[PDB]
Amino acid sequence: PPVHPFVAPLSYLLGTWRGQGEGEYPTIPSFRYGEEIRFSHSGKPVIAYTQKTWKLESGAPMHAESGYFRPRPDGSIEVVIAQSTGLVEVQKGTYNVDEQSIKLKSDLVGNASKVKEISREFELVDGKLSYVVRMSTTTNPLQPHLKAILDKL
Amino acid sequence: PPVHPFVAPLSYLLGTWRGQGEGEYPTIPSFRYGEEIRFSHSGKPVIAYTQKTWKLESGAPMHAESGYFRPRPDGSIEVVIAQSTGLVEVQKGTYNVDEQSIKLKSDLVGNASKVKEISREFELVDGKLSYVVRMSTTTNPLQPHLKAILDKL
Repeated sequence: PPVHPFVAPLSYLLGTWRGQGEGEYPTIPSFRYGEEIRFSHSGKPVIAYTQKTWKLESGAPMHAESGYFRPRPDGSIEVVIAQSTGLVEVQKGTYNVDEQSIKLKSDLVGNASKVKEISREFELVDGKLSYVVRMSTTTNPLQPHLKAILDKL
Repeated sequence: PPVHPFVAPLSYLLGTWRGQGEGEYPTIPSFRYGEEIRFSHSGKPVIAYTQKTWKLESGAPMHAESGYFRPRPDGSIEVVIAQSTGLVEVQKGTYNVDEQSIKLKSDLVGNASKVKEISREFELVDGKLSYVVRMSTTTNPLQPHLKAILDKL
């Protein structure tokens, strides 16, 4: 169907993507991961999101997640995503067309053992999709947990 | 990869499925919908769920949702799903192998305008997958909203 005028300033996300990431947190040593992401649409004011990660050398599947991005023409946007590990998060924030970036803060991270908030910021950088995921836990303050840069396939 | 021993009693869900549904609630007149569902796996103690609906005669896309089912060998199970409309729900309950059924009650339905709880019960009936979705709103009590029966493709 045709791309909806609500999803148009984010038309740059629609495609398939594959890049590399790194994970770290006070409770767990730094590691590296492979990642794939897909943004697609079916003609509504929502975008589908799908993503999985895997061990680099071996290709061994690790996790996976999928959800929905809901940007509107005043600048605001909400993103819901449920995870393979058993979590769900509601994310709200902004998208900026001139910078091709998105900034999200959580309202909710449910069914999590000790996770409080999640930060998700994304940006297009020379045709590449980067993001950071910062997070708080019961006693560790919000800080970077994941970093990845993806290339459109 | 091989089917994980945690997901094995639900091996009957793995496949593609297409059936018909009906929607109804005090605030909206009864309607009928087309629906497709996919359960698949990548070798962990989680199952991926994907589903979309559409207008029957016309094929016009309507909604879509995706999440994860987490059944364990004591009988319990949790299901997280995020929706195209902007909701997320954490569902917990049981699976029974002899009846090929699953019964889920919500712990949480976030980012919803006036939805309180959701009931999701599924069962295999002569090779068909049926379900009901019952729901409460601020002032209407939990009652059936959706009913569908699907055939494996």
